[PDB]
Amino acid sequence: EYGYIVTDQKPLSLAAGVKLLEILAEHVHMSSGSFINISVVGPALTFRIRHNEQNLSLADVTQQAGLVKSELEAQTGLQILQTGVGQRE
Amino acid sequence: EYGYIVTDQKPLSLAAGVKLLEILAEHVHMSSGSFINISVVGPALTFRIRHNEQNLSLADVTQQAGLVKSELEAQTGLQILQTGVGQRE
Amino acid sequence: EYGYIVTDQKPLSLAAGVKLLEILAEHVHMSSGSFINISVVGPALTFRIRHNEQNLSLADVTQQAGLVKSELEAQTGLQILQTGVGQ
Amino acid sequence: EYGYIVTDQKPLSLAAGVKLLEILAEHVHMSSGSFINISVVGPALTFRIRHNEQNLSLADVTQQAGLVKSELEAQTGLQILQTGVGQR
Ligand SMILES: [Ca+2]
Ligand SMILES: [Ca+2]
Repeated sequence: EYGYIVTDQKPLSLAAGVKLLEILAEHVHMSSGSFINISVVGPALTFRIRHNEQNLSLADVTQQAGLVKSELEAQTGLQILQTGVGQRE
Repeated sequence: EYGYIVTDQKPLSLAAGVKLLEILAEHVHMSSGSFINISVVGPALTFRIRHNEQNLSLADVTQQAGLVKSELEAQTGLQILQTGVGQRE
Repeated sequence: EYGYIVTDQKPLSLAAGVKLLEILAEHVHMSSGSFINISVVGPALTFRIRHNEQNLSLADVTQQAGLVKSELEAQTGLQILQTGVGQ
Repeated sequence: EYGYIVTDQKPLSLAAGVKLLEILAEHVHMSSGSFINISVVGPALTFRIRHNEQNLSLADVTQQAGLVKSELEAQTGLQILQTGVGQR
C-alpha cells in the first residue's frame, strides 16, 4: 500500500512534495524520515510509511492531510486536490 | 464497533466525556451529533459514530485524540490513559 | 478510488467479473450487493463498496481478495494478475 | 497500539492465547512468529504485528478474527467476547 496527495502543480516538484511531507510529518508528530519510498510523478506525490513508535498508518496520515489541507496548502504554495491510499499486490 | 477513551476520573462526568467528543468533532470537521450511543461508565467514555461523507472511522477519531491529547486534557480537567476501537463479538 | 482485480481474460466478461465479486463477498461474509459501481473494462474488474456494518474499507476488502487469490481463481476459472486500489 | 481479543477465560491461558494467534496467522498467510509483543492479562490476549510481506494492520487481523470466530472458538475451547485495537 501507498499514500498519495494530488496537487494543482503539473508537474509537482520534488522540493514541494518533500516540503509537504515534512510539514505533514510535524503535524502528525512523527519523524519526516518515517515517510519512505517517496516519489513525485505528474501532480502526484506518493509514499509509504515505516513501522513507527507513534503507530500511525497510511490511512491515518492521508486522513490528517485532508483535515488540515488548508494549512498544508498555505505553507507549500500549492493546492491539494485529493488524498487517500492506493494498493497493488 | 465502539470507540473508547479511558481517563483517570472516578467517575468520569457526562459533561467531561461529552466535551471530549465535541473537541474531537471540531478537529475531524463533523457535527458532534455524528457521535452516537454515548456513555460514561467509571473512568471510561464509550461511543459509536454515524456513517459519513469522509469515510471517517472510529479509528480516525481515536487517532485524532492521540494528536490533540494535551488540548483535550487542558479543556476537560483529566488525564487520558487509554484509547481504542473494539467490536462486541 | 476504485478496487480492481486484473485477470488474464482480454477482455474480461461481466459474468466472470460478477462471479469474482460473489465469491469475494462470500469470503468476507458480506452481501454481494455490497459491491457497487461495478464495471469490467479490458482485463480488469473495478468496483467500490457500500459503507457496511462490518467496517471493511475498500482497501481492506481488496486486501482480503489478495488473501483468497487462489480460491477466486479456482472457482472462477481465470488467473488474477494484480489486485488493489487505483485513483 | 496493540490488537486484543477478550475471552471468557479468567484467566486466559498463555497456550490458548498463542493458539488463537497461530490460527489467525494461517488465515493471513504469515508465520505465527509475525505476531510479536504477545501477552495474556486476565481474560485478554494482547499483541502486535511485524511490518509484513503482505501489508496487514492490527485492524486487518482483528477483522480476520471476526470472520473466523467460530473456528477460533472451536479450536481453543473458549469464547471470544471482544476484539479491537487499543493504545496506552
Ligand atoms: Ca451536533
Ligand atoms: Ca487494511
